[PDB]
Amino acid sequence: MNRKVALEAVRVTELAALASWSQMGRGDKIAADQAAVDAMRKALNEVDIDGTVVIGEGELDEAPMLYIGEKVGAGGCEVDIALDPLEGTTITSKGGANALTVLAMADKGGFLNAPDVYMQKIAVGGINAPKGIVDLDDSVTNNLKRIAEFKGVHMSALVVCTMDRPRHEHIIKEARECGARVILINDGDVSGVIATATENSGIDVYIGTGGAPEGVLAAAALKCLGGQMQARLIFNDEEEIKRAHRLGITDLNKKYDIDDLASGDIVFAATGVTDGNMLQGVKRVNSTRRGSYAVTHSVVMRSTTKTVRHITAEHSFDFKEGIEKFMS
Amino acid sequence: MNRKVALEAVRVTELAALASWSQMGRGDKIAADQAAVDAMRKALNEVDIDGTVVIGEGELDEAPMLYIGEKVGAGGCEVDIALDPLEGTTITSKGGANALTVLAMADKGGFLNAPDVYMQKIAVGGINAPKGIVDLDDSVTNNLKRIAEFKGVHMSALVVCTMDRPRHEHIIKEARECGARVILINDGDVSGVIATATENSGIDVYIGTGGAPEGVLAAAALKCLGGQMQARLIFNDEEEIKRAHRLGITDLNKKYDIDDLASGDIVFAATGVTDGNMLQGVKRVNSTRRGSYAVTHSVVMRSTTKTVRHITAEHSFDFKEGIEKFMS
Amino acid sequence: MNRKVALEAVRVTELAALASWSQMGRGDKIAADQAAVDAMRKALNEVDIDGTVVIGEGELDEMLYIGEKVGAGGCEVDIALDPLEGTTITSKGGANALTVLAMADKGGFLNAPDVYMQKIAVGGINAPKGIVDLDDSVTNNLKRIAEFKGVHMSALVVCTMDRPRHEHIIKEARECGARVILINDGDVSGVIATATENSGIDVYIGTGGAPEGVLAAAALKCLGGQMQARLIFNDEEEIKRAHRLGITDLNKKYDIDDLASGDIVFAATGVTDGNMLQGVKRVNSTRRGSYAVTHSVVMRSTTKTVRHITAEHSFDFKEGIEKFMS
Amino acid sequence: MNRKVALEAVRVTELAALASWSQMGRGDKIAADQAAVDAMRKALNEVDIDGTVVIGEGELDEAPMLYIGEKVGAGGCEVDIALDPLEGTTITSKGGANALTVLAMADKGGFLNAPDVYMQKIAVGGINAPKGIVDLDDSVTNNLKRIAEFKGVHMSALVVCTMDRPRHEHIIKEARECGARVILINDGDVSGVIATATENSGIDVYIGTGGAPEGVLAAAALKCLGGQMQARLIFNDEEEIKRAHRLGITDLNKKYDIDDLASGDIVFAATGVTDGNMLQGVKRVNSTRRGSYAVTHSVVMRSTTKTVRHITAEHSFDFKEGIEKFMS
Ligand SMILES: [Mn+2]
Ligand SMILES: [Mn+2]
Ligand SMILES: [Mn+2]
Ligand SMILES: [Mn+2]
Repeated sequence: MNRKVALEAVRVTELAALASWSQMGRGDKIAADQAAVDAMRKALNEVDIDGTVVIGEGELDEAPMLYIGEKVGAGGCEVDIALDPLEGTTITSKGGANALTVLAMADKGGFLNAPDVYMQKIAVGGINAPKGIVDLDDSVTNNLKRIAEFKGVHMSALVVCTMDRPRHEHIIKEARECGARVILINDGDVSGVIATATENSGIDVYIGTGGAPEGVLAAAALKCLGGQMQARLIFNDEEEIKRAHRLGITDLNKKYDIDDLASGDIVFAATGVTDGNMLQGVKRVNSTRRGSYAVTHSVVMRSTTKTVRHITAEHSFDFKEGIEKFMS
Repeated sequence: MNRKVALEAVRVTELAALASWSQMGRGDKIAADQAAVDAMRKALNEVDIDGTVVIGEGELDEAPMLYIGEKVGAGGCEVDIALDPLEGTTITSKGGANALTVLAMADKGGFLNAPDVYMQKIAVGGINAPKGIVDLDDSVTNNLKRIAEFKGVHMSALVVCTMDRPRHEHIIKEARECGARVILINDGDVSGVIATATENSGIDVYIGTGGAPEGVLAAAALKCLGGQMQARLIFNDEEEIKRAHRLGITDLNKKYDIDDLASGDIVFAATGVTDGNMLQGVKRVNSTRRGSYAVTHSVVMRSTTKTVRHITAEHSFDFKEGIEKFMS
Repeated sequence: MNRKVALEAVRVTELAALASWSQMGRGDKIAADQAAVDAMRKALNEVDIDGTVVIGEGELDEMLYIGEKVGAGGCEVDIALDPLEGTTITSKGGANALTVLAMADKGGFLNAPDVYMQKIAVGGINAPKGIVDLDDSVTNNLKRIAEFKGVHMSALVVCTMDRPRHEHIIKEARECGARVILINDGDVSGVIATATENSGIDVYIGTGGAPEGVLAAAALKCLGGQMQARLIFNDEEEIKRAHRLGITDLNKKYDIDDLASGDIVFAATGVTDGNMLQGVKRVNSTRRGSYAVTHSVVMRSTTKTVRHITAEHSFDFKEGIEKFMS
Repeated sequence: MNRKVALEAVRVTELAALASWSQMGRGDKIAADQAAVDAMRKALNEVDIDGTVVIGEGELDEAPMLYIGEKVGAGGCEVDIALDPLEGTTITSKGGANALTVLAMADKGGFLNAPDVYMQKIAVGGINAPKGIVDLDDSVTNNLKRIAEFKGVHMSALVVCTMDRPRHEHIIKEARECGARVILINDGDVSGVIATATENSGIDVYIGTGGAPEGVLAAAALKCLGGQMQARLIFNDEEEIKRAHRLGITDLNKKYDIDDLASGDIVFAATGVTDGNMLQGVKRVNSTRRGSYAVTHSVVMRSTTKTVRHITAEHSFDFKEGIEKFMS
């Protein structure tokens, strides 16, 4: 991968986020998703890569754009691409917290080619966190005890994040019984997982079941930021098992570590759509100095150098014109 | 009011927030409320005021502490006090957004003496916003057209905030049908209303029905920040109408403007408990330079001077002990 | 001291900074100093203390004089004062100009004459007494500081003032491998920077005013760190001042506890941008109109609580700026 | 110019800034300059451009690297390049304020090919400022009266920045006489001119004489941020006139508008070396999640889009190792 594509990825997530923000709070999940997909595809085809979508909007039969296997880019180094044009379509439609646009790139085969199934996840931040600090087969209590010891705090200081779902009741109960503080997000476990390794997020541990593509994207970010994560694909019927087999996955109970989900040279980029526990959302700003503009907040990182860049971008815009001029 | 009480009010809201934070994500709404009430009462009794609670936890037969009429303070200038020890008890218990501790002070009779009933609210920020820019008897569409013209933006740029409740469905649809973006909060319409006059909140208008004491608190802050707000009390049974009558209110459909809710010299102080659209919440911080500490984020403001102060406070704490050492 | 006075102090420094700022870059050192003094005295007299100025603008010509009684009535406090640390700074619009107030219980501050003072300072709550000492070599001081901070010598940033009298310090610190950065003026800011987050300054070594050293020590006692100071006597009459104040060990080395002891409150507000605080700025907004923004810090040694205050003060900049004077 | 080169320019300025920072406060302006030159040339040759140095380190007879005319880059779109490996070598050697590293790119002929001579400069920020607001032949007083009118402030509110030099005494005296506030910098009139269009700089106007290539670099930035500037080359001896003639300039008293200094599509990038009135300098940071790193603060901007990006970058480093490891 050319060093240039890292910083080019942030332009993609910025344009996707502005498109999504034009649909924020319009109550149309589909329109928000479509605005993001359009902008991200358009932006991607200007990046100097020979890219193949390995995680994206879905299979070609269900997704006309950014489908698994689609070729993207203007030509260049060959890369596998893990996309989320809009992480949080419902989030964005309701103006909720933790909506992001996400783009990750790897050398060929770098990402777990994961099906659209659920995935158990446990994640903690810290560059010094050793392999095995978290393990899905151990109890919540033991994982949290090891994490508290590694961070040098009493159990009661720990903030565990999980999604507000019935499937997480037991997690929430056990964590709380062993003394930790457990906070709940409505949607957005990409942001929720990455927040374990984000400065001043207030979140120490993520534990929960969510989308498998979302789990891989989070693992790419954690590979760059430092931390440990374990994941395990869940299968509820024969159709899901068939998706797995179609993507080359046959060990259905495998526990994946970070290196199994995203390996080698990884670039991760994200932009906030709404305010979240990882990134701030797009905002309209006035000024006589430069006129009105939209502000976006992004992060781009790469696993080889561990360099992390936080980017605040000012995009000229006349808010007397309709906001949907931010689309494509 | 002596100028000193303004800055002493932030110490009160800070201690209340740290006590509340020790209960964040513990799933105990009652214990979070009680930690906040205890810390706020203890800190209030060290403020050099002759204070009378006019907005508080409730009536004495239902609230043992910080009840309507309670005398508080170490002695000094006479003030009416509007309190919210924890705005967002459920929020705090679940670690959701927009939880605050709030303390406002006025000269005697400065706050609307309303019963604890629902209140229709409409609020916009801006020092130059004229009286009448918002009116509860006009349609959502006409209010929003006037706001869009005053702010100099297309209707689609406006971000209207309201709570995610069935009672707001009509508002949601109409705003969206006229072209605006409408974002939903799960709770905390104090922060929701104050966000309209808060820099970089990304919220332009609040329209919703919520608690009347919360409406008064938000109006006090807006009196200091600059903005317009109209309220109308709602009565759902004969006992609530009786409450109004015993307090001297017979015009049940009265539209209160910002000056009717909070008049004269007003001091307003608030500290974040969780991250919200007005203030950031408490965080645990490490440093070799000063050791570990909790950071609080507060605001204090005064209507006479319009001076606004944003306070970031570092409170030393050894997080090897239990977090509940932050309780008073 | 009541907890109330801590937060009242910051209002004092903010008002002094706004009045100083009205005179920033006007090339009138005297007018700056007078605007600052007027604002600070008027604000101090509304604070509920029986205050006594023990360190201030020492010559009456330069009205917050040694021994003056200030305050509206309350607990007895000694007041260590600088209405404007950097009169020349503010008048030139140079870096590191501050307004500063420290308070202690009676006798808490060193009673030092208006003489020069050798200083060495480092930040860090865990730094032990003896990490810095004015009789050890610059080299050995820096070796201990590098070890304490866990960095290579070459990473250390030493701050001193750009004066001939610091040539030897500068040479030796660079000889041993450290980076040495120079400030035009403002060794209050320069010393406190050693314990300020993101200042980029690890150590201060230099000679400056004794009052400024006491003020910096008061802040370091709240922020965490170590400092040593020694008074310098060039004239017979400076020695006589010292004798008049009960000092006969002229070569005494003062640790921080000797400079500022007991319960200490320290407050400062930036006038110009510097290595500890940001300076006052003019801001526009449709939302609240125009305002001046001040950046302040207030801290207390007993609790170690530190508050950073960003304050927005309404102002019509179509009117002359000197309406910010008291 | 491809959109990718904009964000690639920042990597160049960041690497030059890190290398300069390793020499900060070492009292060796030659060594600081050489570290910056080496790092900038090595980073530039990885940028996908066909570049020609029009403003650089010097003429080939005096500068072996980054000399006027040198071809640089890895190959790509053709660009003229205006370089300052280290703006403020003496600054950086003393750890003084306002040192920057600077890289700007334009379409061919975009920059004034300026000789190494002094240049009178006057500059003001603001997208609405009209050509003629500043003019070197009007008095300081009349320039300042127009700028006060344009900004809507009393003359006493204005802050004029200039360098502390004898040649500027008349400026300083007249500006103070007409009522403005005049703040002085020891060095760094690239930063000082750009500060006029930087948010919260506190600097309204820059007036003074400095390096001509520095004037062109600042003009490039102002063309992206919005502002007006006028410049005039001045000549002290025959050698300096010859420097002008060698570059095709015989109209020695020409006044250059901002469009004469930098025109067309311009990308401008800069990174702080030391804290200054436009950018913060490099800092050493410790973290209990990421380890130690150096933080750089950069900006990159483009005149066609007016997009401005503020970039905070975290560069992994073990500070137990010698700081000279930042020289690449
Ligand atoms: Mn998606
Ligand atoms: Mn409450
Ligand atoms: Mn002084
Ligand atoms: Mn240079």
